[PDB]
Amino acid sequence: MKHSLPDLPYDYGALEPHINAQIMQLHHSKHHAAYVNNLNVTEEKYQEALAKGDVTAQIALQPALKFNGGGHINHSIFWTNLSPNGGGEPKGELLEAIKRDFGSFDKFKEKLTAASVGVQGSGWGWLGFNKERGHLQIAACPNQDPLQGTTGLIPLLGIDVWEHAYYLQYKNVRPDYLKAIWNVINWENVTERYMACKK
Amino acid sequence: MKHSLPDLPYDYGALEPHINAQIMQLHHSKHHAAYVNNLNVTEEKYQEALAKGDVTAQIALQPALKFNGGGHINHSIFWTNLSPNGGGEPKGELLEAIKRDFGSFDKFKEKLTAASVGVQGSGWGWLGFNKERGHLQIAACPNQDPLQGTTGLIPLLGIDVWEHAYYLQYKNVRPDYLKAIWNVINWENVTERYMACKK
Amino acid sequence: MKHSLPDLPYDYGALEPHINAQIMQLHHSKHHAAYVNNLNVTEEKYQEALAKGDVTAQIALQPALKFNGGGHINHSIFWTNLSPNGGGEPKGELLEAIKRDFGSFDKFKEKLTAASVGVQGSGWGWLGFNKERGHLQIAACPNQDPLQGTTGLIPLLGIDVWEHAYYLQYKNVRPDYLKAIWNVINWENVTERYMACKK
Amino acid sequence: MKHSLPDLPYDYGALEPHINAQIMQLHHSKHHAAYVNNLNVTEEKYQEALAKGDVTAQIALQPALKFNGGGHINHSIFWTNLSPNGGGEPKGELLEAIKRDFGSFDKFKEKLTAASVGVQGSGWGWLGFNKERGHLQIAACPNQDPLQGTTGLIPLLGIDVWEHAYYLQYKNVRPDYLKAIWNVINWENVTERYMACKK
Ligand SMILES: [K+]
Ligand SMILES: [K+]
Ligand SMILES: [Mn+2]
Ligand SMILES: [Mn+2]
Ligand SMILES: [Mn+2]
Ligand SMILES: [Mn+2]
Repeated sequence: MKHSLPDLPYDYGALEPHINAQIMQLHHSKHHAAYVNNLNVTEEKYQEALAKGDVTAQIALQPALKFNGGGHINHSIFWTNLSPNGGGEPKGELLEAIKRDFGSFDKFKEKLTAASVGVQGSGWGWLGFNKERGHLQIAACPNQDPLQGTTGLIPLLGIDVWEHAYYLQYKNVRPDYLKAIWNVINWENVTERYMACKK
Repeated sequence: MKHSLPDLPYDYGALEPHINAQIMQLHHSKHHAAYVNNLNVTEEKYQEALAKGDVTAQIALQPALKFNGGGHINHSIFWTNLSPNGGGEPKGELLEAIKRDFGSFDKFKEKLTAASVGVQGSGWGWLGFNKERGHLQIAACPNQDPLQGTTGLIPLLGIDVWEHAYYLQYKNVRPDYLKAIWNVINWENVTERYMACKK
Repeated sequence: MKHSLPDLPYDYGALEPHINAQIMQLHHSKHHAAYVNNLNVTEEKYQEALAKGDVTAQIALQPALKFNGGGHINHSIFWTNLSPNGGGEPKGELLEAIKRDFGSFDKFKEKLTAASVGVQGSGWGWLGFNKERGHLQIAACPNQDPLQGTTGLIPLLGIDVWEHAYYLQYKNVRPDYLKAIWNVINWENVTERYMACKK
Repeated sequence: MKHSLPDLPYDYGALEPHINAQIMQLHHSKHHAAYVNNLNVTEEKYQEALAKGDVTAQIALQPALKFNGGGHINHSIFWTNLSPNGGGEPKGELLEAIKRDFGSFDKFKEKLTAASVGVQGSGWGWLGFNKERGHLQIAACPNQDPLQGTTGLIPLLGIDVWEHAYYLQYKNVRPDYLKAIWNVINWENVTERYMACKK
């Protein structure tokens, strides 16, 4: 049942100037930490409700489990999606897949940027893999709703557009934040997630 | 642990002419039976996912668990809500609480009818008890979303307004079904549920 | 401006034995008629609220407009989707697109059936066209939420899985209804809708 | 159709130290301004769709109209709910109503604080008036969903718990922000809104 806050693979200040160290420290050691804590509490509460066949309690716990469970899933992926050695564009089959499904890398960037700017309220923009169709797909998710659990798409790259992800540095200007984050995307990790489901 | 289809406390034809035996037989014997079976299937797979700490699988199973778990809870209460000896008005504290919160016995029926006719698509109308506030409350819920699990209200009386609850007999005229259902309301059961959560 | 109940292009009994005349008569003559009337009522009140800039009233009217407006759109398409001369397979580009996107003509039916059986509560299964992507796509929509208005997909073929669409004839066994409906699909209409949005 | 950004009845720095001037300036001249701009665009788009009977377009515009329309409604109320002359507790009938419905002012504060901390993602906590029942009621709303348009309750006091409402000053600690805002509540305005619907 027991989930843990993952260590960051880099320094809190490693993504500067694109994402400042203070955001990274708050985002990791507080926001994600809170999701992990509450997930462990909720999962424990669910094991009792399940053991006693309390269907009402199982249903009552669903919002907290999706919110905190999704929060843990989403941020865990997010940290691996970023790197001080990031930026540029991918290559190999992923770049080939991107231009097949979206026309171009720059059209892909436009589509995902538009998806992420367009989130009303809190949420996430995702590049996902539709293993059914065998093609890439852009999706947006509200709040902490995780990509795979709610849509079946396999997450490759996630963009957090909760205001806490950018407000201290970029205030309200979400397009400025989205422009900066392209510089820190860990395309090697994105490629690994893509190749992992192409046996 | 394992859930069971409750037996009906009366014959399938006991509520005629208000709800005919054919509806009662398919409603209990087919619809509810499916919910119980699928709930038991869903619960087992959730215990596997919880044991492995698979949050994605837990979140993916949430719609099936709420639908079939809620379906089981809602219909379980519904059968006890009805009686061939039903109809008329409640007595004691229940009726007095109804006149306190709704003005009159007959104003409550209008509101509970209005809530249930107003359901767009499939759902339920509920008379519930707000334990925090200590008064009665009308609510509608979509599909099989159970009252207590999603709103915290204690269910006292439920009206099924899924089309399968009336279509064979009343076709599209949902108000005709709601007029007939008052004749079979088991007010003794409603009062018992009300008295149960009053200290 | 003012919406109208479309006439059926065939007799109420023209789709027997697959869907009997009694369902067709209540579905067109009662259910759809109600949606059109309530849409026209709702539209007028919205024009009043817009004229006064009453945002609260506009937002309060949104559920009734989507339900009745969607109800009108969905059933309007549905009647043209069916024909006594229907059944079999499509021809030309439509069938080739189906085999491109779904593998085979028969794999598509499985998926479209699976999407429509899977609807929890009332709703619709849709074969749609993704103009942006230029490929076919399967989607399900709840209640009367219309395909294009809520997802952007162009509707080609809709399967009504509201219980009133089948319950009188097929009772609870929704798969029996879905097996019968393939015999009356008007593939010429489906192809026309597909060809309409292809430059 | 034409909505306008209301002038603030006070200086951007008038609520310091409880809400700093920079948050107030960003909140009013950017976040609310954006909602007003997009509301006017959406309403204009809706008048064309309504004039032509384009039901699909009307439904497609509903998310933007509720989001930006609600954003305008919510923030307009919010500004009047705050005052440099605010704080303390209400008196007259409102205080009498609060202790009748919630037991105490301090229990009322606890309930609304808990409702506002509990919002998952972006949203609002509200003290509302149920004119039907004639009693006060606490409600939470997601994103910019406005109270009256979505629940029928009349708004009296709104607490914005979007992260942009507090993050620059209190970072993630929403309980600290909620503690501070009690010092700036304009109870005179809250009382006026309550008395306005008690003829
Ligand atoms: K009976
Ligand atoms: K027919
Ligand atoms: Mn985040
Ligand atoms: Mn039922
Ligand atoms: Mn229908
Ligand atoms: Mn705000």
